[PDB]
Amino acid sequence: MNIFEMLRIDEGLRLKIYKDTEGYYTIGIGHLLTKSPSLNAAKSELDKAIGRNTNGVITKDEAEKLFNQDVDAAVRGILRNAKLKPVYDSLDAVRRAAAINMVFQMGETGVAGFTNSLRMLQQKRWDEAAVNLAKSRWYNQTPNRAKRVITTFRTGTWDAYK
Ligand SMILES: [Ar]
Ligand SMILES: [Cl-]
Ligand SMILES: [Cl-]
Repeated sequence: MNIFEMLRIDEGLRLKIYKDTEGYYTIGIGHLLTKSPSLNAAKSELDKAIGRNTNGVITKDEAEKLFNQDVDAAVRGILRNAKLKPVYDSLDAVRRAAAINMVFQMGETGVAGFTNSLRMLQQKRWDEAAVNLAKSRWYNQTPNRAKRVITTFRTGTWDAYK
């Protein structure tokens, strides 16, 4: 397992524009197009992203391309965030994949607000971090996914994804 297979499992793959768990237009592997309620707006942002008139539909390769850019962007975001980087550099490889998953889902911003959890992770207090992580709107809204990521930070293994 790795970061790509992990997010491919949590996000799925859809080749036509769809609405995500929050009702926002998305496509591919969890690639958010816009928070706007306008489908047109979404179609415009997709065309701009792909570089052609897609008419709301993309191929597998194109979805995979957006995905690669999105993961890379997520890592880069972490390394650029002063609150995130130190945590991230302190973790082992498996747990770093968990941190990337969260950033991919909720943004650098969103994750950087889990102050207390971040500090517990930095201290390697796994069980405590796992309990604090679950006290969040994130866990109550997407509990199955949150549980998989949480177990990942807790154990340092990929058992939740096997
Ligand atoms: Ar992080
Ligand atoms: Cl883009
Ligand atoms: Cl879920």
